[PDB]
Order: sequence, then C-alpha cells, then structure tokens
Amino acid sequence: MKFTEIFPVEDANYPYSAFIASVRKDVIKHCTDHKGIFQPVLPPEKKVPELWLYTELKTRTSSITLAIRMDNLYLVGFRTPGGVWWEFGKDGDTHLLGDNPRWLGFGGRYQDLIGNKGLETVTMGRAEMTRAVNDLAKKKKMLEPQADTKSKLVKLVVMVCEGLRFNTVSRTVDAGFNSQHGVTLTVTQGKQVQKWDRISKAAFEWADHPTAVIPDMQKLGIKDKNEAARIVALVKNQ
Repeated sequence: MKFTEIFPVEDANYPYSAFIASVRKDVIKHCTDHKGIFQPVLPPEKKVPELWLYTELKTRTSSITLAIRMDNLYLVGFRTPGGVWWEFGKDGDTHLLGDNPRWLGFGGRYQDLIGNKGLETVTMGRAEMTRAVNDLAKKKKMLEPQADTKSKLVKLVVMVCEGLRFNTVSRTVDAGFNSQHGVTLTVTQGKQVQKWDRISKAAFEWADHPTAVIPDMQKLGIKDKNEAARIVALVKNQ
C-alpha cells in the first residue's frame, strides 16, 4: 500500500524512465532477496492481495489512479477524477478493490484486451498515455458502450505494468517516449513479456541449478540466467 509519486504525463520535462525507476524503488521496498536470483523477488501471491501500488497518471486536464497489486505487478482497476473505481472482471466476481467499485465487464489479460493479437500491435508513448488517461477519466458507462477502453487500458498496462517488470520494455518505451510515431515492442520482446511468470520460474530454477538448460527460455531467445537477468527487472515469486 504505497502511493507512487505523480506522473505528469503531458510534461515533457519528466521522463518515463524516472517514473519507472521511482516506482520500482517503492516496490523493491517490499521485495526480498533470494540467494541465486539477480532480481528482487516480489511479495508472494495471495487470493486477496495485501500490498498495493496506487499510481496516479495526470495530464494537463485530467487524471486517473491505477490500482496495481504488487505481488504480481498486475493492473486490477483504476479510479476516475469523479472518484469512481472501475475493476477488471464482471458481475458475480469478487471485488479486490474497495470504495464501491464497478466491474468493467471484461478481464485484464492480453486475452481479454486484444484477443490473439501480438503486443507489437499496441502503440505507446507520451501521447498515447495522455490520450488514454483523458479518455479513461471521462468514463461513466459500465464497460458497456464498448471497449476502445480496452485499447486504452492495454497501452497503460504495457507502459506501466510491463515497464516496471522488464528492463527490455522500460528501455524501449523510454527511448521512444516523445516520438511522433509513438513506440512499440518487437515481436520477440512481446513474446518474452507475455511470458513474465515463466521467465520468473526460470529465475528460481537457475538459482537452484545455475547451469540448467531451459528450452522454455531458449525458445524465447533467452540463453541463460545472465540473459534473463538483464531482461526482467522484477521477478514473480514462485
């Protein structure tokens, strides 16, 4: 339960990297050091999460607050300027968020947000982030209209959640944060990103046996633990 510092989306003076590094510092405070693992391991998963990241993204006209569960770096919902909380999921599910939340009518996986499309299709950057925040901020309907809101959510998910998790994503995004053509991930990066938990299990495995050969990693273009250590910044507890 830490409130990350505010991110002035439109303000080109505040780089994306400084936001990522800041928010990682906050998360790492709740991480542990495992013998044999380069990266700081996140709090262990729970049915009901106890550690939360509340990251506010504010433009020049509006803002929203992201409700990220630390223990798997995973966007659960967001708060609008009007104080309305929207949560991934639907009627009949259990709310993880408090303060009378509303369901978006759809989940928050790369399944539910973009179907079978590749992460390379999601365009990101300062402009995208600005457009997403302003749009999500003017949300009053029950995932119900329709989801160009899914599209705005997947961009934030990758820029924020995946950026915090991978050094690959954070550097790619930052390097193209103020570009006119936006910035996107390579097909390979996207496959690695959708495999975070797997790369994470590999981390543990490479702690047990540094030499171990792991085809689930070879197939993603990750040769060994040294290579995985530079791609993933924070590992999921296993």
